[PDB]
Amino acid sequence: AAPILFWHRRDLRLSDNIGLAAARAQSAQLIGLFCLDPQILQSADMAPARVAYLQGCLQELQQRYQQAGSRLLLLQGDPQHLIPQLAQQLQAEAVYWNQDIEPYGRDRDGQVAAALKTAGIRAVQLWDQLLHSPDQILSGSGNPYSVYGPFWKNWQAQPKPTPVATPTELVDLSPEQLTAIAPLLLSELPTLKQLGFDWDGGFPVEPGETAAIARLQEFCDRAIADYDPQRNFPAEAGTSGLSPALKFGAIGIRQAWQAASAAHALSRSDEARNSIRVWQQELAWREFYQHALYHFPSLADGPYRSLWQQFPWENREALFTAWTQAQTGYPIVDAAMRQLTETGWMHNRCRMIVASFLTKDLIIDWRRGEQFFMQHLVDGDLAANNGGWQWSASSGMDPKPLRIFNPASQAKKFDATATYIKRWLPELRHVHPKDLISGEITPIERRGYPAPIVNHNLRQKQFKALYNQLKAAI
Ligand SMILES: Cc1cc2nc3c(=O)[nH]c(=O)nc-3n(C[C@H](O)[C@H](O)[C@H](O)COP(=O)(O)OP(=O)(O)OC[C@H]3O[C@@H](n4cnc5c(N)ncnc54)[C@H](O)[C@@H]3O)c2cc1C
Repeated sequence: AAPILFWHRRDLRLSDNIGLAAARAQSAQLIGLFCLDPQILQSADMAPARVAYLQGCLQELQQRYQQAGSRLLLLQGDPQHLIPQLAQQLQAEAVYWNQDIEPYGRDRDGQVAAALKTAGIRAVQLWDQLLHSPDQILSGSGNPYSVYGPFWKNWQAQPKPTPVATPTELVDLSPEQLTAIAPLLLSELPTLKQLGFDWDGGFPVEPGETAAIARLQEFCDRAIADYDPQRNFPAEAGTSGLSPALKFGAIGIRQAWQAASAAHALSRSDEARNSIRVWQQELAWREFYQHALYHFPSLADGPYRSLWQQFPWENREALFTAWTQAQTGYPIVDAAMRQLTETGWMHNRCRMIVASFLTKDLIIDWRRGEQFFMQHLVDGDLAANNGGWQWSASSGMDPKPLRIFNPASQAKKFDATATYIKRWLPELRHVHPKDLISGEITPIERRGYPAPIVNHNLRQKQFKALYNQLKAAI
């Protein structure tokens, strides 16, 4: 026969899926597939929490396809070899999938497509994870943006796309077809343990399309109205917690935008309106960094701006280790690192703090931090993670004047009552917020909690000194 294969990667859902919808308009014999790629799964940068969330998403996706009328095929191996082989064995009319913005995915995709073209099989690659593709947002000179402001002004004025239809009444494969591909398939979805992973720390939102959609709806129904200023406080549960759903596509970007937009139209309060616009802004920042990675792939290599490619990083392994183990002695920093390692998620204000701390205070090549975050974030995303770490030094996009966060000031400003500190550092619940914020704790009252591993003021001067010496040397 002539079925169409849809290749899932970061769009683990049946609803509001550009590529899937386009494929369904071409054939009802729509068969989904997912390939466990060893280069990604065996990577030292793979987070256990991310594999757990992913596996949970795949489980639901299997059901969705089954309920739709067909199935989700599962494979394990090199994509450019297995996908074309599968398509050929199935004499596929075509293979569809949504475009990636990352170096690895785009290179791989080019290879799969070329392999398919050689086999004489059509490959269709459409944009789905962004409201606007990188090629849609360009300046008057037709160039990409490296500064947020102007990018936002353009992006904001562009007509927003709406959710596409969920495919239905699919036609499943026949025994003869199933026999032709048997050797390429896994008999069942491997469990987290079978893959060699273990995770018991939970998630910001339960895995799956259904849970993602429920969270989006619940958030936009209430919490979003207070997004600003509730977003600034780690102690408050003021954010959506949809990050992993967006990274793995458990939710469609158009559904997200439409939900927020409908909430803004329904709201009759200026403050709420503003809160919702602010949340929408976050989605814009998301596209700013994704577009940036797309347009400037070298960003993924580390410090982008020339000066920073030459920064004299101290790199004291011991300080890094202390940082990864939440033993820095800075309460606000340790409480954040603990939440990360224990739950695979961290409040953005906290990520900004620990990143600033690692880069500015500990003076460690921020790539070590970027890597550590990727090894633990359930939402670990190259574009966003790299953007965040380039940000800790203004070494990439949207650069700002040299600046160093003061842990105490941030803590006092965003966790004034030390509620968040106490929450993740229970062995310090007896200490007074006053001291947890200043980071100056008396030994006895400190119990086993380590003392600050560095003197902020001395580190601050050291960093500025190196910066200036280099700035001058250049
Ligand atoms: C050093 C550091 C590393 C980071 N690592 C990642 C990462 O690997 N993956 C990840 O998706 N985000 C990352 N962020 C951005 C950010 O902290 C999160 O997206 C956020 O914590 C997600 O929580 P939420 O879903 O409740 O966000 P909400 O506030 O509800 O925002 C909604 C959505 O907007 C997007 N978003 C929000 N903040 C930004 C931003 N600053 N940059 C890019 N997208 C944004 C996310 O997709 C998010 O789910 C990083 C930030 C820093 C400073």
